[PDB]
Amino acid sequence: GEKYKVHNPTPLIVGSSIGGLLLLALITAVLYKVGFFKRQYK
Repeated sequence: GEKYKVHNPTPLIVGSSIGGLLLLALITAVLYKVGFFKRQYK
């Protein structure tokens, strides 16, 4: 609509945005397992 001609990609931002949740959730789970979030020193 507006100078929305950046094309406010529906495919790239929505598709990319998911990748953020892709990487984030996956990384967080790995860290938990290795006990990283188990935070040392108890």
